[PDB]
Amino acid sequence: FTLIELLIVIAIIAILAAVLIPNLLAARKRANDTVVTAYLNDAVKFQEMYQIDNNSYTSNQAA
Amino acid sequence: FTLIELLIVIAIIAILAAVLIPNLLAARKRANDTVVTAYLNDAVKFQEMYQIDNNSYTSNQAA
Ligand SMILES: *[C@H]1O[C@H](CO)[C@H](O)[C@H](O[C@H]2O[C@H](CO)[C@H](O)[C@H](O)[C@H]2NC(C)=O)[C@H]1NC(C)=O
Ligand SMILES: *[C@H]1O[C@H](CO)[C@H](O)[C@H](O[C@H]2O[C@H](CO)[C@H](O)[C@H](O)[C@H]2NC(C)=O)[C@H]1NC(C)=O
Ligand SMILES: *[C@H]1O[C@H](CO)[C@H](O)[C@H](O)[C@H]1NC(C)=O
Ligand SMILES: *[C@H]1O[C@H](CO)[C@H](O)[C@H](O)[C@H]1NC(C)=O
Repeated sequence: FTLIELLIVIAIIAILAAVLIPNLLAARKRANDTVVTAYLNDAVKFQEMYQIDNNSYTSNQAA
Repeated sequence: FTLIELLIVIAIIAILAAVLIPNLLAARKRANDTVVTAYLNDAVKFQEMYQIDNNSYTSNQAA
């Protein structure tokens, strides 16, 4: 094992470190939109439950 | 064995001593950039772990 093999190893590490890491921001954006969609789907279920009890929809989240 | 053979030996030692030693600074530069790259790749893993626990990224290294 010699300095030229070790420079090749360092060079290839620099390549793999650059390319094998995903765009984390783009991944989290799509997960975050799923949270919003899921929370609105829940708010919709609870608007219908409030409608069962009160014959009207809520304007306030605490209800 | 005589003074002329010994002067040839000294002359060739002076040559091999000059050429067979690598640029140590250049080698260490590329290893040092690997340390920085590796430490930032770790800091990135830990930013995602802090995001798992806190729903936000850290601004401070101690976290
Ligand atoms: C939903 O609650 C809102 C505050 O959280 C706000 O009060 C909205 O307006 C209502 O005001 C009172 C109830 O607080 C009234 O008797 C009616 O429910 C309603 N008034 C008007 C102007 O409609 C309430 N819902 C909405 C958007 O009307
Ligand atoms: C990360 O910690 C920093 C100090 O280590 C600094 O405090 C940054 O600013 C925050 O300040 C407090 C927390 O200490 C706030 O409640 C917020 O988390 C944040 N303030 C602002 C202005 O955003 C903190 N993160 C960053 C860069 O916001
Ligand atoms: C929801 O009900 C709780 C009690 O069960 C509190 O009265 C709260 O204020 C209610 N939310 C609103 C404001 O409608
Ligand atoms: C990390 O946690 C340790 C305890 O496990 C200390 O509270 C330390 O201060 C923390 N770092 C910061 C400042 O977030």
